[PDB]
Amino acid sequence: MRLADLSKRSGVSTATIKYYLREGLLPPGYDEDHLRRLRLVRALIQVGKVPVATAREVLGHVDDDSLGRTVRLGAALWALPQDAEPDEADPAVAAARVEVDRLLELLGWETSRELAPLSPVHRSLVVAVAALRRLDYPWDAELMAPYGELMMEVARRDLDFMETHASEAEKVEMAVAAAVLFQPVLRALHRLAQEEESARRYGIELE
Amino acid sequence: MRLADLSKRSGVSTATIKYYLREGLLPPGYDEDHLRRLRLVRALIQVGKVPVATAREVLGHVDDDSLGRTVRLGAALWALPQDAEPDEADPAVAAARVEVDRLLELLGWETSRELAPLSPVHRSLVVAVAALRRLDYPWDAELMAPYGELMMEVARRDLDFMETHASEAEKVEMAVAAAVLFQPVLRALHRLAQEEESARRYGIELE
Repeated sequence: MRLADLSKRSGVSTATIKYYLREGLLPPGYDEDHLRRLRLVRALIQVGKVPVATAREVLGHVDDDSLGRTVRLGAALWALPQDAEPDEADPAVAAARVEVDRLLELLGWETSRELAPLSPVHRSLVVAVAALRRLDYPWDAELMAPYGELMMEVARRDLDFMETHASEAEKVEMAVAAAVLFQPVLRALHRLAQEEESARRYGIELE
Repeated sequence: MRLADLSKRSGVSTATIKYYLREGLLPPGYDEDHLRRLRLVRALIQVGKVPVATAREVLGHVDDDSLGRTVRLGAALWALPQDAEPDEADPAVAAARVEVDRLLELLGWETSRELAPLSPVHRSLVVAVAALRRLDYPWDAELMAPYGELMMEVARRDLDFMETHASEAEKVEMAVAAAVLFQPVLRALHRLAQEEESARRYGIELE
């Protein structure tokens, strides 16, 4: 493939590409892997709202050849924008941590229990649960279990999609993309589902 | 109930309460409805990240006695923070609108099809889908149907929860709270589910 083919197929200006080349986001030359990389960059920036500097670190891990892939994927994923860390001293945070671990135990997400010490995603769940309990909403393991199963089915669908639509993409690249690509549409679907159901149960009309 | 009871039971400083009183967010006096209102205010601000000025408009609709409840609920919900409007001229937006309508048709969300002209939530789905298609991901009605069903089950669970835990809450108040209360924990659960599944399929380890 040529530069023109790369630009026209990616929808990315022939300038922005040269910019990504010198920014390190795109390896120097152009095969289908160069294109897929570009697509990932656009997904990170456009949909993920990820800063260029941050995207550079993420891709750096994706391209790290000094570590095995299992470690690289973790590094790349956790290099993505994350939330603030909680106050472990907060009694609400402690209770939330216990509930979350019981939840992973109930759901059988054993791998997550092992990554838990460093996973910023695990931490965000802990933080979210602590906020609800602080407002006195009894969100515990048993109550979250059904939600977890549902979200797992969503996750399986995201990845099944990636695995087919982008079947030739490098794995780490695929996983990183899936981690930011579907949040906006999933949030929208959930918000609209609540609206639809709220309309059925309580009633919503236009004037 | 007294002022002290109200403050101690709500976890809201006796000052912030007086502030909400003069800000119009809390009706003047204190019954269980005053408490529930306060809880809603805290949920909007703490979890929903809703500005005070915005919360004031939302509650104004909740307390609007010149309109029937079905219209008030819509007004209150859509007064909540929303996303930017799309460029209808964009061919990607047009295609997204068609896909979304086909989706609601497939899912049987007829009420949403009627509120569609003004629903900012409907619009956000349209906007999200257009972004994916712009990146050439074939997200269409048929592909979204399964996700919609899953999210509907999540929605039913949120409301079933509200209906029991806060069974005595005024309906509009309940629906508005449910609309912002569970987004953070649901996002966390989904992100963690993807991480867990990504670990199983591709491999993630700590160093």
